[PDB]
Amino acid sequence: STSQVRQNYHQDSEAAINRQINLELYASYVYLSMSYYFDRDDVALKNFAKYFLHQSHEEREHAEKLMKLQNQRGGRIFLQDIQKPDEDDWESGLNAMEAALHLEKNVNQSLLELHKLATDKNDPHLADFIETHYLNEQVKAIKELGDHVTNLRCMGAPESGLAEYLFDKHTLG
Amino acid sequence: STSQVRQNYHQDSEAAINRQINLELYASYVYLSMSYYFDRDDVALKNFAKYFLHQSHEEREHAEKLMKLQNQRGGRIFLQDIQKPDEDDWESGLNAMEAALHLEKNVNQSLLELHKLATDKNDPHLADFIETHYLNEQVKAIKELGDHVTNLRCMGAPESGLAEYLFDKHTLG
Amino acid sequence: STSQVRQNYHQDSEAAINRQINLELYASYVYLSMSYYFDRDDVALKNFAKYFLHQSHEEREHAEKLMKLQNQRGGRIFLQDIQKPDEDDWESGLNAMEAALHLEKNVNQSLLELHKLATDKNDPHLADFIETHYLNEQVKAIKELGDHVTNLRCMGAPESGLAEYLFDKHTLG
Amino acid sequence: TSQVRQNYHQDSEAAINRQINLELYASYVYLSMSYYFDRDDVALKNFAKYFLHQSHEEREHAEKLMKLQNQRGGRIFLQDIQKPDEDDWESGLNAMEAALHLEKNVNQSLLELHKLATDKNDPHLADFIETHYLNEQVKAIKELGDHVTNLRCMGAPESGLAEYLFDKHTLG
Amino acid sequence: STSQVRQNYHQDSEAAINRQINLELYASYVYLSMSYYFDRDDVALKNFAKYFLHQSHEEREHAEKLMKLQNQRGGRIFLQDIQKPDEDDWESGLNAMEAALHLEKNVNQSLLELHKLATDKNDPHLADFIETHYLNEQVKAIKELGDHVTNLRCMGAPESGLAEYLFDKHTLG
Amino acid sequence: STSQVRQNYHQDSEAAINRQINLELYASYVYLSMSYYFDRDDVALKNFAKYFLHQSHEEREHAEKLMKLQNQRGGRIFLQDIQKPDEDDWESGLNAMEAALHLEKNVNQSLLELHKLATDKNDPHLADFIETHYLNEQVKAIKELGDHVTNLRCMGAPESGLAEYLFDKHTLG
Ligand SMILES: [Ca+2]
Ligand SMILES: [Ca+2]
Ligand SMILES: [Ca+2]
Ligand SMILES: [Ca+2]
Ligand SMILES: [Ca+2]
Ligand SMILES: [Ca+2]
Ligand SMILES: [Ca+2]
Ligand SMILES: [Ca+2]
Ligand SMILES: [Ca+2]
Ligand SMILES: [Ca+2]
Ligand SMILES: [Ca+2]
Ligand SMILES: [Ca+2]
Ligand SMILES: [Fe+3]
Ligand SMILES: [Fe+3]
Ligand SMILES: [Fe+3]
Ligand SMILES: [Fe+3]
Ligand SMILES: [Fe+3]
Ligand SMILES: [Fe+3]
Ligand SMILES: [Fe+3]
Ligand SMILES: [Fe+3]
Ligand SMILES: [Fe+3]
Ligand SMILES: [Fe+3]
Ligand SMILES: [Fe+3]
Ligand SMILES: [Fe+3]
Ligand SMILES: [Fe+3]
Ligand SMILES: [Fe+3]
Ligand SMILES: [Fe+3]
Repeated sequence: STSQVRQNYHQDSEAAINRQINLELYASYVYLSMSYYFDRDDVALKNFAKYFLHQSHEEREHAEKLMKLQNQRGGRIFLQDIQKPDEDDWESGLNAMEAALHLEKNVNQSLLELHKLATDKNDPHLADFIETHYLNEQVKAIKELGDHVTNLRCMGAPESGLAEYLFDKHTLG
Repeated sequence: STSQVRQNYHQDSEAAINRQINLELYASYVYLSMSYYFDRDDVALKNFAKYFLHQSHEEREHAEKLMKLQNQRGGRIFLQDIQKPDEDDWESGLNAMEAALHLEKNVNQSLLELHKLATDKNDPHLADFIETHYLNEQVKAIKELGDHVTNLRCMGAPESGLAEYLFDKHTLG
Repeated sequence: STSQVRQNYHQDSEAAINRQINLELYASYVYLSMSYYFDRDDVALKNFAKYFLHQSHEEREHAEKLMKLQNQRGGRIFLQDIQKPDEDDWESGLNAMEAALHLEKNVNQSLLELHKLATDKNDPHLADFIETHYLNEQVKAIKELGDHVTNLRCMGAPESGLAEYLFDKHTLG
Repeated sequence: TSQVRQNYHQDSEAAINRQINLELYASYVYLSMSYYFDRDDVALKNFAKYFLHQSHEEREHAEKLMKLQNQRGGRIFLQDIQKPDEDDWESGLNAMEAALHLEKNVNQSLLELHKLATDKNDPHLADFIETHYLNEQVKAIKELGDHVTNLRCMGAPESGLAEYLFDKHTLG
Repeated sequence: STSQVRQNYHQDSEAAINRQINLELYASYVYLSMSYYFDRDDVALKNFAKYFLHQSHEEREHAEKLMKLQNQRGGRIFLQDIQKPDEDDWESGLNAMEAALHLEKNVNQSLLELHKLATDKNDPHLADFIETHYLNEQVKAIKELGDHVTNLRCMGAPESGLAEYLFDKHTLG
Repeated sequence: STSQVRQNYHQDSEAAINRQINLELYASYVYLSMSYYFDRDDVALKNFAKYFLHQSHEEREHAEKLMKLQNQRGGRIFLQDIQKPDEDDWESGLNAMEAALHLEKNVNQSLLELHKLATDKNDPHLADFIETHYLNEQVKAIKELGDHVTNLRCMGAPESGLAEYLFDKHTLG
């Protein structure tokens, strides 16, 4: 049928929102895996672990906000499998930060594609939602992950375990 | 290799814990889907939605506790895909409660199998963990879902939309 | 007809839980008898009376908790007559403490048989309920009753009314 | 005989022991009703709470009667507490009706006790019954009649919505 | 003999409890020796010293709790010499942490044997006591000590005295 | 050897300090044994038990203070076995107090020998340490234990169990 509330909401937008919901859930899963990688007795960097757990919970929050948006505009939510991450072992704190930066840039690219779709379908409410609740957050996350990678490399990671210990204490602690 | 902390932790227990982690994540996903089903403009039962969102967040919490346990005993976490739920449309509040009761009983059965495995491998710490943090919680959840189903049927749901409206207000609100 | 919530709960366990409910109600009745025995004008030991009244209300709470457990697991409560205590006159403070020690040890033996039955039926939830709420409380109750009996004997009870008076004041006061 | 006994007939002592057993019986009945409404296939929480409160109240009444027996120098003799007549209380309305009938029976026993007290010229016992039991019983009977009337008027027990709404709005 | 409170308490259990009392006292002695080793003017790692002193006092508390248990169940405490630790010089913070992990795992193995004994003698109160107050505490202590050993090796200890200095400041501080 | 902080600290003094450390640990063990003797269900004098447990912990504190002293002066701690007490059964409160007075006087004799040693080696810091933290404490403890023995004998202990009961309530309580 058609929703009593639906207005100026193109089916391509609805579909892209379902895709973005799955993507946010996937990012949440990736962050959860990294978090509990740093909780291992043979890794044992508890501030890395908590930083990535916080990222996980925020990604789940963004997915729930996209679901709420979908219901707000009168589209229908269709969920798909959440794929396991591409690694079970994240090697080191610097490698985890680099993978997280890569993930965030890929999510940002998919968000930019969704904003271009909203613009092409003349959906100003969807474009504004994407701008206010996602684009700047993505820019901030990417700047922060770049900062962390820069510091970890400059400190001598991943060769120097002292570097990751001290960065876990003084930046992430 | 072998963990410096591992002691009396059988590989079958480690594997069953990885399976249980996936199962808890799956239950979290099921509850999230039901929650946002009741947020639809054509369903619009906001206390059903929030009840199931709370269940979702608690299931994710239990999954994270199982991951922490796995790392505590010196096993290694291996994550798998989180399968999408078996339905996208949950029909009604009573049907959602019935499906949730079914889900909870299946999870309880898998937890009882894990406790029998801990007992058969003479792992008293694992059995006690399962007892203190899971079994009674499962019994309580199942009793509560049975209560809710009983009330919703006695009120005349799902034929009576007034019944689900008033139950959403007075029990779940 | 099978309850919608029943899972891994044996007929024998349900029957034994009904039996234990009746046993706890009986213990509450026995302690109530003892309490108001020490309230008599020709005994007049107010702190013995209060001690046994407190025990009686505690036993009632235990009975109600077992009734709650029975309903949680999907069993059906069936109550029986609460038999009157074996005495109307409890003779002395020392004799009442000794009778309470005997009663508590018999209730403990019943609980141990109940835990054995839960274990033989592979019911970890029921066994953990027993351990958590009853076993240690019984052990401490028995230890305290033994302490009281020892002190009363050492002081010269029951031949010395001065001893029972001073014990009622300084230990139970 | 007790050093405190004065103007306390044997028949009064026996009637008080009977009343102690009766109050304990009512406490048992209310406990059974309470946990009937805690079953997963009934699941009316405020009915359960209400009847549990009544059960504890009747236990308090029994203990007060035992205290009176000791105060007047009589001797307490306990008997078996008979199990309630039902294990399954059918519905909220049926349970309220059974509670009304039970309270009326208990009130009749208390009135016989009071008449016995005045027959034996025991003004202290008659006043004890008046002060602590008669008005409490009349108020309980009135409240239970109110509950029955409202449940019937709402469509109980045929309407499950009626019992659910009464449980929420009156007993909650 | 035979205590007035004794019930379902096997003589093998009483003996094993006496052994475990001595074991906990010995661990408290080992920890006290480590603590004051790090108090030496030629070692002078004050947070290492405090950490091991705290562990010493907690092991003393576990011993006293086992003695309370023994009296509770009606067994009779029989004490034995507390053997001096196997070393006087503990070499370094990393070596002390490694020795502590070894000791904790040996104590855990003995606790697991005691739990197996309790289970084999159908003593659910003793088994539950062991599960409640010792098993999870020992798993947590082993995980923490493993974490510390991992971090110290990672920072370059013991070849790097700066590593132990910084670990004492930032993790044990 | 020879510490960087060592000054005016004779090897005989270092050895005597190690002996005194072991002596204080032994007294702490004797007091712990007395304490839990009075915790038995067939003794059950709870304030006697608390009194002796407090003494146990204070003797442990004296031992730790001597170890701190040893490290302060540049000596090296060498620990020895803590011998089990000479009894397992302490008979009565009066007999325990008498044994405690005997032990305290023996410890005081050793402390006086240590002070004579410090004086003979012209070590005013060690002599002043002994005077400040041990001599008056030992005189006070001996006076108190003598007071308690006098009062217990006076009340008719040990032939009067009422005497020990009342002394536990009114003096140790
Ligand atoms: Ca896949
Ligand atoms: Ca792959
Ligand atoms: Ca790969
Ligand atoms: Ca815009
Ligand atoms: Ca799939
Ligand atoms: Ca499907
Ligand atoms: Ca389907
Ligand atoms: Ca267990
Ligand atoms: Ca009047
Ligand atoms: Ca009047
Ligand atoms: Ca347990
Ligand atoms: Ca001086
Ligand atoms: Fe995101
Ligand atoms: Fe992001
Ligand atoms: Fe769960
Ligand atoms: Fe659950
Ligand atoms: Fe009980
Ligand atoms: Fe009890
Ligand atoms: Fe009444
Ligand atoms: Fe009444
Ligand atoms: Fe309403
Ligand atoms: Fe320990
Ligand atoms: Fe330990
Ligand atoms: Fe420990
Ligand atoms: Fe001392
Ligand atoms: Fe001393
Ligand atoms: Fe002293």
